[PDB]
Amino acid sequence: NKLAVLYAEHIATLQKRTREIIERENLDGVVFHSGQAKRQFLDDMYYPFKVNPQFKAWLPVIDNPHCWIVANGTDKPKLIFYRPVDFWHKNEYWADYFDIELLVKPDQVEKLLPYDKARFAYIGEYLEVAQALGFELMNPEPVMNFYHYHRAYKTQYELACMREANKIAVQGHKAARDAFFQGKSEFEIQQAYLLATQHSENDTPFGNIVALNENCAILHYTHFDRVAPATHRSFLIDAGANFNGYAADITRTYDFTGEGEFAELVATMKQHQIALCNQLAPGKLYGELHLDCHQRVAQTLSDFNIVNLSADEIVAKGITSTFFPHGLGHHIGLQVHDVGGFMADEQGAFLRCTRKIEANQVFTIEPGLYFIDSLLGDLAATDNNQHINWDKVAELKPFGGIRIEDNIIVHEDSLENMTRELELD
Amino acid sequence: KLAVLYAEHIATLQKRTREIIERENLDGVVFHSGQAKRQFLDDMYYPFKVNPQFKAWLPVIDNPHCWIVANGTDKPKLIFYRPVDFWHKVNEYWADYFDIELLVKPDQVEKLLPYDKARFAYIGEYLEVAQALGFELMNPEPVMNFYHYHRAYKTQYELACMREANKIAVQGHKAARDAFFQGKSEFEIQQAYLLATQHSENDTPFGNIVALNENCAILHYTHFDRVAPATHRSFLIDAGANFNGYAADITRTYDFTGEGEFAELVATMKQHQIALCNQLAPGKLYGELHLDCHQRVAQTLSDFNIVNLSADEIVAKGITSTFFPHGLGHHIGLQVHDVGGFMADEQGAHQEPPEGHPFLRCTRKIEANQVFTIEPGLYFIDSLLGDLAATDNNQHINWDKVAELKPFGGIRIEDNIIVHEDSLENMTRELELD
Ligand SMILES: [Mn+2]
Ligand SMILES: [Mn+2]
Ligand SMILES: [Mn+2]
Ligand SMILES: [Mn+2]
Ligand SMILES: [Mn+2]
Ligand SMILES: [Mn+2]
Ligand SMILES: [Mn+2]
Repeated sequence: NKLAVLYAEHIATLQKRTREIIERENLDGVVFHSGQAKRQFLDDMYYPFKVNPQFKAWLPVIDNPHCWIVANGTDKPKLIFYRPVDFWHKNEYWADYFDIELLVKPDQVEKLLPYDKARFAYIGEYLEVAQALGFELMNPEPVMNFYHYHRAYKTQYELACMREANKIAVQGHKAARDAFFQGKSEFEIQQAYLLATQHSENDTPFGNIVALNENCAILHYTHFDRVAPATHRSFLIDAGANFNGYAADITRTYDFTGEGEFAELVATMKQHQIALCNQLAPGKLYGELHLDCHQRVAQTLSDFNIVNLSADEIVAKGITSTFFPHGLGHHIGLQVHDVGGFMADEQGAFLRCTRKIEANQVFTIEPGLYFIDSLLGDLAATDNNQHINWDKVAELKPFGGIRIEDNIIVHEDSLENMTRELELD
Repeated sequence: KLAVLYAEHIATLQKRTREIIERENLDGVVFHSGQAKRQFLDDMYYPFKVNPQFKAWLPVIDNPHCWIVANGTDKPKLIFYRPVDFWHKVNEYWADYFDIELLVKPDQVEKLLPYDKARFAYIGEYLEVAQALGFELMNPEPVMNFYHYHRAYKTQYELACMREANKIAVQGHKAARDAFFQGKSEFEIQQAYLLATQHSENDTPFGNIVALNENCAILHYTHFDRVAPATHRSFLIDAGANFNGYAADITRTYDFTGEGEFAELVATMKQHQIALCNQLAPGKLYGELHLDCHQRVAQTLSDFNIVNLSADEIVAKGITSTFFPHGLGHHIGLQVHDVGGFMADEQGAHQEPPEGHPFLRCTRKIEANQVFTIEPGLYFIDSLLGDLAATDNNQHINWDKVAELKPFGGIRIEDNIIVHEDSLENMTRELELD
């Protein structure tokens, strides 16, 4: 197993990071709580389990509640593994790096936790549970900030997991793309994606966005239309995948016919998107790229005669935000919108990323151009009304909008666009 | 017809509300749909699950921050959440029965709620939120018990919704069955079910159980094997569907070849299952049927020579529970395991389970317009079989035959049946699911 070799280095890195912070904050150790199952109100049914990101940072156990990791960075990390033996229920490489204790029932954990928890930092969601167990330090900000800062630097093990994540997601994206050109409904396209990725809905790192025509302009679109539209014009799919707790996050936009103004508009955004990806470089502030994206959107708006102005004028008047209202992208890893994106240092001192770009960091680059009713209405109420080609806006509105998103690893002397290296056009 | 039936539904809920607020000296009742739960340290959210007490009034189950204010005399007030931000996209029959006011942001609901919330009962999950608004009565038990008791009596509207929920589920079960005989994996079978029901995973009222071979013996099996088994022997699917907040809950078990001892075992269990369905009748304690199920499971174990005893002997020695460890079934409606099933009166008193089965919680006396599941089972579970082998009943068990039947896992057959005054309506088998 190639992962096993890399994982040995991963643990050693986390141990080193753990040593530094527990010594700095004068702690005996850190306790990571995987989480618990949430029960639905007045019911005996449960929400799907979502593991604490700080927990799965150590190991690929993301489907098991009531698990505990006790670490100080010097000794082997203690893993309290939940494993019920009741009759209604029911070894790998990472197992050898932990001292594993089996937990048969949730409230039996206290006998397995350290006796004096005065200087053990509880890292988890369930503060009432932590207090009941005797923990007093819960998610200490210096500790959270330290881990979150270094989470931006992915180990070789993590990079491998994120590559496999894209690989699965790209398979889904190609299958979804094929379903679109066959005239399938949003629901059917989603089924094709889930089938190709072999993912259940709750396996996807975020709710898939599967939008046809006007629905493409809906930034937080979640629904899946069961009925295919009479006419197929555009398709926007924002979807990813999971591998070992690590996420992919990819968006592609398609014109149905492959020709016409919207088809050219998509391709223009593509060339801009690729150009923005290749601007990723160590020592460079991510905010610089976001600014350049606005320039490129303004040029696009100008070239396609959507706004009757030059690119620089569109930027100065603040018109671009009407068509591109969100951030250029974000760090990605264990979390889709990964932590540490705003941090200037370990202490912890719209756009989701402003942090200086360094090697071993992973980003998304997702420029967008949309025709959104409420935003266009606001623009029409300003003095910029005169500058807008409203006829052109009316022409492109039925196509909804455009977003193109890749996941890129930044290396010291090169860039690794995982998504496009997997040949997803 | 649904629009017509819904008028009577609202009238019924109004009258129930009038009775309970008068009895408990209340000004009204507030039903909170709930909120979206955010994942720890993240900006991703859990799927929204609506408060059952809220969707009891209306078919709005995908909307948080909604509030219903009712006293049973005036029209029920519906505070409907409907944001206008540019990230979101911005009149059915049920709308006319509510005085609707739109809520654009969740923290603006206080302006729409009653001024004096002292005698207004808050029915919701978010206590500190309600306390912050001014509410003081948090899910008062006499109010909870009263509503939950009468929740057992489904209105004509609710029955119609449950028929449709069952109609959808059966379409899935047929597609799943076909996939099984085509030799597909558990994951592929689940995909077929979701497609045929046009359900997303989070639309299903519970996590589907799609089990092949030995997995059929796992009662709380949740995984979906991506790899098809090299040998195809058995298939158990426990799966339902949603319509307007109401649930279906259906189980079927299949033998792959349709021949052999396990195939005959499934066939025998089916005839028992149908017979148990027809035992549903007004005036009977549900525990009476549970007892008969154990008798029939014992008879099956005896006839197939799995246990070398008569049916009475197997029951008396408490051996049946090794092969049939759970309850015969439950009330079903807005919730899969619906409320009120253990209540003797509307005060919340418990109808005690029959002797020998202290863990049976569906015990309430059967009446018309109540909806039940009938799910007898016969499984071969390692843990329970191990327990049996350690007892003095070890000598009575045909262990060689058990070993031959173990790779097939187990059997469960489940329908959803409406009890009427004169007849029984097996919704599942009416929809032509063998
Ligand atoms: Mn120190
Ligand atoms: Mn210090
Ligand atoms: Mn995305
Ligand atoms: Mn993204
Ligand atoms: Mn041009
Ligand atoms: Mn069931
Ligand atoms: Mn059931």
